[PDB]
Amino acid sequence: IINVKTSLKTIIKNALDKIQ
Repeated sequence: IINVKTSLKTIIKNALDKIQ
């Protein structure tokens, strides 16, 4: 199992954090 999906959401979070 590869939890890559959540790591991709981490990119979304890191991306959002730049705005917020």
